Amino acid sequence: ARPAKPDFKTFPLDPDRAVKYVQQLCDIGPRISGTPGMVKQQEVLTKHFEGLGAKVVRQEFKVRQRSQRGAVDMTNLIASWFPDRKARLIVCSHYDTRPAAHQETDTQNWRKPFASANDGTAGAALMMELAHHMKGVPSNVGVDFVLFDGEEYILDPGVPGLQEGDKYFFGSEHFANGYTKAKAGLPYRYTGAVLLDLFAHDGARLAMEGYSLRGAPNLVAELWRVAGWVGAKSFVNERGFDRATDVLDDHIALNEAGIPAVDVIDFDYKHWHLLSDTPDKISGKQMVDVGNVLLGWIQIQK
Ligand SMILES: [Cl-]
Ligand SMILES: [Cl-]
Ligand SMILES: [Cl-]
Ligand SMILES: [Zn+2]
Repeated sequence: ARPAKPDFKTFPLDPDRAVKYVQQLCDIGPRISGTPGMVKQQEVLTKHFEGLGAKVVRQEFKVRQRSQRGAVDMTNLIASWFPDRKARLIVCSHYDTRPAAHQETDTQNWRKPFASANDGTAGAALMMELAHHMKGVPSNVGVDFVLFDGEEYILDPGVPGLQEGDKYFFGSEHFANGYTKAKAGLPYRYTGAVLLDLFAHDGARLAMEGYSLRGAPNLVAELWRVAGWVGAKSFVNERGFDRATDVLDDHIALNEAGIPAVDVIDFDYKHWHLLSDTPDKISGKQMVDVGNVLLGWIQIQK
């Protein structure tokens, strides 16, 4: 041997394989909280992550959704990489699917299966792709892939203005509360989290929403800086979306627990909560770009 910007590289993420994982998860059928499709998804993901070197842990809990009396079983899944680390990052996504495509204006269409391809599913699929590479990634931080159950187990969507409807965010609230309770006894701390939501469509506009900006200014700066360096053109230095300036999502509970957390989202996704939110709406190149931004963010941590 002889001797030969923060140091990081892109990885050979496979865009076709990433889309195939979206298709595979959607081919389960709906993965509504508390259903056999969700159980099947958990098995698929657990086997995939373990086979690529991650340690997989379940966070099992029960809740009562507002419109129901029965309890629903919920399970967050955590696939952990690099255990011997005092600082850990989170890459997260929900993975339950909404019971109905509630943006359909013909309510008969609320009785049809909602595939939710770009909504939770694509984040899980990007984690499946990233898992092929993680054991080859140099990282000064731990990395936990966290899949939240029960983000939108919405059986009653309410009436806009008149009724709030069902509750969101069971899984992220459970995870964040568990961290708050355990933190003083843990040998690590979570120093940042990136939530992936509505991010994988062709030409996505991944803009800056307010809870992310307020909760995690340096995380936003690092992620968008990495995006500039890797050429991920979807990450734009602009505020908000047509649909909303500030977006409630799974990152709220994380920020409230003191974990800076950014939502990587295009809330103007045109197939949001429509039956047309299907795997053909996913861009493999967009998935690869977001994956490379996440891996660059991981690698630049001191
Ligand atoms: Cl390690
Ligand atoms: Cl909706
Ligand atoms: Cl920050
Ligand atoms: Zn949704």
